[PDB]
Amino acid sequence: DAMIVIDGHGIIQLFSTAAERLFGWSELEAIGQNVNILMPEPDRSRHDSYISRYRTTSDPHIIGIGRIVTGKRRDGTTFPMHLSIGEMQSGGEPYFTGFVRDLTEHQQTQARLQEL
Ligand code: HEM
Repeated sequence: DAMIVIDGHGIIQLFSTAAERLFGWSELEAIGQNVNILMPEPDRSRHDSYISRYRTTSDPHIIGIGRIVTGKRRDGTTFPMHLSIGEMQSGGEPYFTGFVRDLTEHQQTQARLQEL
C-alpha cells in the first residue's frame, strides 16, 4: 500500500509510488519535506511535538497500534486513512515507517448506506 519512512525529526526519507498517487506529491517533492505536510491543523503544527513526546518519554502511544486519521492531499482535500507505524533504527538514528490504507471509499459507501 502507500508507505512513508521518516527520520526522527519527521522528515520524509522514502515516499513509495502509491503514496504519490494517494497524496498527490511526487517522490522528489515529498522527500525532504516534514510529514506534517500530510495532515491538517491542528495536527500539522503539533505533529513534531507528538514525535518529540515519544523520543523523550520512550512511551509508545501509537507505535504498532493501527489508527484511523485524516490525511490531506496536495489539492487541499482531506480523507480518512488507516495508518500503522513500525519503528526501526538504521545508522544509529531512529526511523519510522507508516503504512497507509485509503479509506475514502469505505467512508463514502458508509455515508451512502446511511443516506438511503
Ligand atoms: C498523515 C496523517 C497523520 C496524522 C493525522 C497523524 C497524527 C498523529 C497524532 C495525532 C499523533 C499523536 C497521537 C497520540 O499521541 O495519541 C501522532 C504521532 C506520531 N506520528 Fe503521526 N500522523 C500522521 C501521519 C504520520 C506518518 C505518515 C508517519 C510515518 C512515519 C507518522 C509517525 C508518527 C510518529 C512517529 C508519531 C509519534 C508516535 C507516538 O507518540 O507514539 N505519522 N501522529
